[PDB]
Amino acid sequence: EVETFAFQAEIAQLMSLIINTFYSNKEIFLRELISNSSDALDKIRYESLTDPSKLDSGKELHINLIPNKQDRTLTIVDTGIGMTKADLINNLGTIAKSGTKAFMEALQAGADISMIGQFGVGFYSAYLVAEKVTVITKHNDDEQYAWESSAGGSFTVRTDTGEPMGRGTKVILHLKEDQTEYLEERRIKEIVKKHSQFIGYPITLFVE
Amino acid sequence: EVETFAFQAEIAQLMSLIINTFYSNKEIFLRELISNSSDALDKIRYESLTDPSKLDSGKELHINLIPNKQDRTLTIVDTGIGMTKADLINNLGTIAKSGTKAFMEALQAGADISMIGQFGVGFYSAYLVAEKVTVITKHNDDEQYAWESSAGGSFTVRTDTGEPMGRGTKVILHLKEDQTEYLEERRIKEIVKKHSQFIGYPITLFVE
Ligand SMILES: O=S(=O)(Nc1ccc(O)c(-c2c(O)ccc3ccccc23)c1)c1cccs1
Ligand SMILES: O=S(=O)(Nc1ccc(O)c(-c2c(O)ccc3ccccc23)c1)c1cccs1
Repeated sequence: EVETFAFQAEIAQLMSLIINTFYSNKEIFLRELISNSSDALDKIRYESLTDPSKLDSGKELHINLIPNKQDRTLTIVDTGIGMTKADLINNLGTIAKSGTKAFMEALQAGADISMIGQFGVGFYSAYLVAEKVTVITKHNDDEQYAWESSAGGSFTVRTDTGEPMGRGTKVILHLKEDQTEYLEERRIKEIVKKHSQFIGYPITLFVE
Repeated sequence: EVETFAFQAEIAQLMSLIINTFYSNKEIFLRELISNSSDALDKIRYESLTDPSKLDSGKELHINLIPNKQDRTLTIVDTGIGMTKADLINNLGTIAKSGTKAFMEALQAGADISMIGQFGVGFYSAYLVAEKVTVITKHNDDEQYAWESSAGGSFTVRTDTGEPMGRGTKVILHLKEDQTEYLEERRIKEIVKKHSQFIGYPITLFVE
């Protein structure tokens, strides 16, 4: 029912560098997650151009940001193309192995963590703020799966029995106890307006 | 043998704005083309992760920049995933219609042409420098096609009889007579080092 996998070695080293490096501008995680949502949305929209039944599983293309101060989670929901099980296992549909190689080389020579997105591995910046990240996802061609990792070199995959999502991806960020400012309306808005002003999809910040 | 198509109205307006707006920093076209090559390369690499026969049509993933001062062309070749005929007709595998809408809205309120890539329509910046652009392309699932446009509201598509490319895309830029500085070794290198320093594929500048 639950499958446990080892991260590839270079992805574990990336996750460790992100968890351990002293670096204060942690707010960039949101930009990287939202830009991934936008790319997934760009994809389903492209497919729908020539096949509108691709949107049978939901016509609206949007991003939702949902803070929950009780659970201490920040959730980013998009109704993009989503991921098959095979995508999730392969580093969440990314060429992460070679993206890590380039990113760690760039660091050694000048670069800082904020440039992570340029190497195609922005997702792992969630670990600047989250002790555990849970990706729920549903692709037209597959069933609904949950991926999960508290880092430490392994991640799990299970078919998800939670709330059906139609199509898309939900990234649930279980936040480190000192990172709860990202659950504050004030701070989220500041970040989105600063870093995501030219995303082509409505972004709705849920209030509690 | 030759099919002629009308640009969608908003793509023609984008092309016209790019051709007519007074704007001096035209050098950005190269960054936008090379970043498209990188994305096509990211794609074939991803597919190959789980199916290595995807690289039967060529194992090397690279970008070539080829100036020809005689023909007055600058060519950008990549061995990325390439495009099917259907992709080429649909605005070269992009959601160009809605990307134009966002880009022209951003312009009206602050933005400048250099941000074109953020709206997913970087390709059309080739018209800052080229009087005519010819895209040759080959995708594993289709035959080799050539797309062509001197703007003016129409583009053509034909199956290509030129030199077989295996897999990838060649963008041939027939340069405006006052834009020949982009055929100079000096200037190309300046531009690549400035704007494309973190592309994850070798870029080889051909000498004449
Ligand atoms: O080209 S993509 O595979 N687009 C894509 C497709 C489906 C998806 O569910 C996502 C996606 C999201 O929509 C949301 C979060 C993601 C986190 C890691 C990887 C992909 C995420 C992204 C991509 C992956 C990583 C950055 S862009
Ligand atoms: O997601 S993509 O469809 N990637 C992709 C796939 C195959 C390709 O041949 C290209 C591509 C190139 O490799 C080179 C030039 C292009 C110009 C316009 C559109 C796509 C170009 C780009 C994309 C299209 C436009 C910007 S990124």
